[PDB]
Amino acid sequence: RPLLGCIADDFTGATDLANTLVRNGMRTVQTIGLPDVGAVQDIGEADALVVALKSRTIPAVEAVAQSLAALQWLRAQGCRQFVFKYCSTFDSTDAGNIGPVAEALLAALDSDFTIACPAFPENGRTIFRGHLFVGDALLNESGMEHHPLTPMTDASLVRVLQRQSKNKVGLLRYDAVARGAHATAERIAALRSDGVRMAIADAVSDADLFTLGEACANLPLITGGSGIALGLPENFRRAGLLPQRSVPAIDGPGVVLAGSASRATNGQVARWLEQGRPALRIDPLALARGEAVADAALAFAAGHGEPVLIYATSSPDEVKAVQAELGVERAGHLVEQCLATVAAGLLARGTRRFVVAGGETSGAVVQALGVRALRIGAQIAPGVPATVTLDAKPLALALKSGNFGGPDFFDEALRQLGGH
Ligand SMILES: Nc1ncnc2c1ncn2[C@@H]1O[C@H](COP(=O)(O)OP(=O)(O)O)[C@@H](O)[C@H]1O
Repeated sequence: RPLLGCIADDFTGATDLANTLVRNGMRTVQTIGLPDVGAVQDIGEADALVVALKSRTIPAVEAVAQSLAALQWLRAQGCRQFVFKYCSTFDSTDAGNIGPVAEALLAALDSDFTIACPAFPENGRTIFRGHLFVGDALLNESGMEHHPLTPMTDASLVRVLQRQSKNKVGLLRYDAVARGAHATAERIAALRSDGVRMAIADAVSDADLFTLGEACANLPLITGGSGIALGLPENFRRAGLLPQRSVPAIDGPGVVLAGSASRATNGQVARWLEQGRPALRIDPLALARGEAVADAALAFAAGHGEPVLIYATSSPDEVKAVQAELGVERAGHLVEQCLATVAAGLLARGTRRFVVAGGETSGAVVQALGVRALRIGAQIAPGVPATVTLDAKPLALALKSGNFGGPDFFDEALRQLGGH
């Protein structure tokens, strides 16, 4: 039976986590929400299950409800330990949802403690004295202070998490972690005795992540980004529970759908345009006026024999202007809906390869495509695997978290997903 059950707050994050688990020796299946029985095939044969939710920015009560339903489903499949997966940049607001979901999951597991560790050195995220760094910049000087939905203006994760948590948030500091697994486990026992119910965990290296994983072998719930999962397969191997343990190219029409406003995604769009590749920009203000923007994007894609880029990707100043006119949630949802409609339309027209930039964007698109589950293929860039659906004629998807990938990612992804 499956050993590890994971709940991810966005669809790109689900693939990121599953990639890390597969690469470290756990057969993993990603489900899009909860599958009907037995709509997903060789699922009781997985070592790990990753449930993808679109719950990062919905109301906290709904995020909790969806997360509790996923937890029960995972328990019923036989899972022994659980991971709550959120963004390595801690994407949230004072209203949630990292705090409300983690605390709800702890209560439902009857556990009095977990860690919260979004560190991801491979993608430049480290944590020191509870403060999150992106490269050598604090979170709030990294570009995340300009995220369209969850601007992060405070790098102190203890303070940030405490604001969205009812119970005591503490710190598992780098100097304990540096001393190895036994010392870390001892410090966790001390934090619990101190009344800490959730601790931000420092991690300045992949070595620290493996130390944390081993120290937390005995916790029902672990929370963080994909990095905190690095060492979990080794725990099960050591315990004698898991033995020591691809995907085909899919040819056909492709498309790139970009709803992230990140610097990385801006750079990826600019590169596409630099190379003279066909692209159409989505104006949120046209969507709000009810102009036929999705139809135009479909027509644009249909007239091209090569993949096109449909993008709303814009500068922070441009996003701010749109939001002042329409509202943050309304603008964000119009764009998501548009890209999702374009994806559904393209699916009907035979498109088989989809590269999607943005977490929420991927949630919208993949739900509109009707995907029930994904098989995890090879890593394209840190945090971003190629994936395929389980249909007789599969779809190939690359769901790129907004901050991930190099400048050339769109082309790299299209090529790894398959041929023309
Ligand atoms: N030009 C724009 N104006 C307003 N909102 C936008 C614009 N472009 C993108 N957005 C919205 O910003 C949000 C980006 O979130 P997401 O897709 O999760 O990206 P990321 O992975 O970078 O966090 C989406 O709701 C998207 O629709």
